[PDB]
Amino acid sequence: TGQVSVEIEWELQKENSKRWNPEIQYTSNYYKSTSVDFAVNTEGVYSEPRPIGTRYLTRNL
Amino acid sequence: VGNSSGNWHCDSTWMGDRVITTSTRTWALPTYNNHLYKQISNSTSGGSSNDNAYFGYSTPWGYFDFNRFHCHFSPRDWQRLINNNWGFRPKRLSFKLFNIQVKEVTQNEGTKTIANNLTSTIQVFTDSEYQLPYVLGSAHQGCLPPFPADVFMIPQYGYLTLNNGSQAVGRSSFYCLEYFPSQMLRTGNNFQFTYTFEDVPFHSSYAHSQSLDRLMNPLIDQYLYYLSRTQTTGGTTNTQTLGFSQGGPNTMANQAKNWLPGPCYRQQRVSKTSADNNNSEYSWTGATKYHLNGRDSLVNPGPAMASHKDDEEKFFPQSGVLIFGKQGSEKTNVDIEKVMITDEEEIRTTNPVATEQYGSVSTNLQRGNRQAATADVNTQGVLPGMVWQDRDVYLQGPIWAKIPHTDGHFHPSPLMGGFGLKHPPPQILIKNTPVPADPPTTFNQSKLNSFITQYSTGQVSVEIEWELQKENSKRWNPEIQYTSNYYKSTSVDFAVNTEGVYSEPRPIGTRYLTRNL
Amino acid sequence: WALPTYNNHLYKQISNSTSGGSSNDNAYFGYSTPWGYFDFNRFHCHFSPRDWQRLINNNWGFRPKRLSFKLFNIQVKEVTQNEGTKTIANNLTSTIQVFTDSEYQLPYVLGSAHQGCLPPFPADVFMIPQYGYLTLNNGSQAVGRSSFYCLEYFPSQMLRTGNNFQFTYTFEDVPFHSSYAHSQ
Amino acid sequence: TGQVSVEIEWELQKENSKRWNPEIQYTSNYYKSTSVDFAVNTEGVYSEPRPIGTRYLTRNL
Repeated sequence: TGQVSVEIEWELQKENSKRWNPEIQYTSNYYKSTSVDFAVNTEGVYSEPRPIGTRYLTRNL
Repeated sequence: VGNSSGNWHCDSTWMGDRVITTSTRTWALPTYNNHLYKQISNSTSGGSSNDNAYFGYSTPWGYFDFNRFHCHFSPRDWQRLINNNWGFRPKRLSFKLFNIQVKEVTQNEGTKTIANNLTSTIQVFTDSEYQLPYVLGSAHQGCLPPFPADVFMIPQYGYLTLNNGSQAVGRSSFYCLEYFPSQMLRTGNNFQFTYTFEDVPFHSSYAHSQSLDRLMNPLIDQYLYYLSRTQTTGGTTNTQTLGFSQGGPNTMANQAKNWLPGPCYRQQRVSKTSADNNNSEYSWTGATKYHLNGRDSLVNPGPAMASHKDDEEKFFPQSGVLIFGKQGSEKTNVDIEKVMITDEEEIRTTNPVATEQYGSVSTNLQRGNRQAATADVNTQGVLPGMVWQDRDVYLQGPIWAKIPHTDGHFHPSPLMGGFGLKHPPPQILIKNTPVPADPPTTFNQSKLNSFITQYSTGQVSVEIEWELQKENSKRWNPEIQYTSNYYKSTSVDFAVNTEGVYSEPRPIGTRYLTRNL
Repeated sequence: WALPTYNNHLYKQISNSTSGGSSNDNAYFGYSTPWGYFDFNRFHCHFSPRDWQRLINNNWGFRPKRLSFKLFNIQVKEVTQNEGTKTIANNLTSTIQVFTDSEYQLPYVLGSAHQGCLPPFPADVFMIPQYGYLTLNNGSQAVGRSSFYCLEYFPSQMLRTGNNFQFTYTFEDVPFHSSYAHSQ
Repeated sequence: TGQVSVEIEWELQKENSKRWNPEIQYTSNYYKSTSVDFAVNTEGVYSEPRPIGTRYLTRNL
């Protein structure tokens, strides 16, 4: 056995949109939940609430 | 104030393999919604159609519309171009704007005096980052006057977003250019800027000297074989057999070729002769269309296609091509005589005909007890081995279009024809600056709604430097050309009747010169 | 923006006058001056919504350091109200004058969130709210120590049409307002 | 009358939190609404849907 790691250097095109109206975003809803999100239940098993997309920010066509 | 903001530079010149052009024209500027924004959906309506639902905003601003050709080339010159070169591509683009003036208007008792208010202003800008919804590529009327001496008003401006009937979604956006830097401008002060295109495939303005099925030699035969017999033919008896043969000059139809025709979309046919069409309203029902997000929309003009086959001058695709209207035409239900249709006989060379099947194929595998299956194909995608030519352009047509900034685009050649770009020329927008009326003597929380209604005007021009591949063909026989027929006509062509209205006789194509395939 | 005259270029005195009736709690004493001023002490006046958002979801704190100010394209209109028929033209030869108080000798008016801030929106237009201050008062009367100022006592870049005016200032050290919550 | 402007140059301390769980954010809800947010009704009057706070991102105490 043993441990390993991996490094990844990426590139990214930051947004330049001048849309005035506040776009949509990704967030954990603010209401109260018994079991947090992406947390680990009292047992230690780690689970995800929902799948996650990336097409969130709206850019002009 | 006492100095012109520049000279009227409007000419056409040819220095060789390049061509420069510019056209000066005089415009006008009206305010809108009294400098107020708006919201638009089934409101100032039509009633209920997920297909005719929209959502946008009318802004107090205006913009320029010159995405056509009859706006940069007088007819004759265009002609010059046609009969001598095979292809071209626009490289440079300049823009000048000057001689601004400001008028105000007091409508007292119907008596209105119009003088100038030399101290007012305006502001314009450009979008070199394309953050604003592109408006062109829609061929909206109000282009620079096809003519030079007339004058015009600048069409207001409005865009749209992702909508759901009469309601919008959360992701729907909303912009306001009042958020963009803009060279302010007062009378007497000028404004201009400049941009340059990027690499683009010269739109080939020529036809082909051969068709996809006649590219071989007539005096010889392929050294290959093909299936020519399924049964015996020697008397009065039928039995399973196999006769193979080569491809000869007399059986050219069967000879194995190497390439393949272009892509297609079947469409219903129609006639120019009223009585030969079925008697049923299928304009919207029997029409070719696609389905998207529930909203069913027509597919016009659709992909590149052929208008008709030989001698079918009576027909054309239901919604497969362009159409034009002689000057003086109105909005709806006008007849065929107030319009002009586009002939596409030039592509039968390589592309299929819209009102025609793409071809047939089989649906089963026969045996001595199973019959040979054969179906039809009216819908066709592309495969390795195809070649075609995009829709030809017309003088009274569009010039380029904005390629959607996406991850996937294929042979982005626009459908109306023209040129595409990942970074198209820009959009320039202007508006009259707001100037409030007499405000109250005390304070009032609310903003203002009372202003002096006014308008402004002036002249502008644009320079375009292009590229062109002159012909090298050694065809011996005299090709065809474009010319005004030599007989006598009461009203000249591209002239102006005794009234001054300027109209075009017919639409104009470019695929005139025939170059070898 | 736009600019209206006031009290026909005249000063005033104000206490339980153009009133309410009797309240040592609603007693005041001030002066309405023919002058006007600027009101932009808010945020929806410098940040469109979206952008503000951008700011929020990425940074913890911030502090404004630099501040510039430009002002131009002035025009002058006059008004003749004859028989209800009023022609509005311009009088390009008239003028105005503005100044600034870098010594803070004038009663500060902001910090009161008075309406009339720059339009939260950019395309609309607005009038500039008149200006008036107050002093130490005693009901409907003032005290001896009450003061009385007149800016007509201050230098002011005069200004005629076509001529521009601008100036500049820079903040000083301030604790970045922490825009975040706590995890415990 | 006339036009004016103002320039403001600020400073900002970008976040360094290594919270693993996805924090909360500010966004216009994704459902469908007749009148957009921070838009202008068919009349041109511009109005705001709700007031806006800044204490959104959670940093450790």
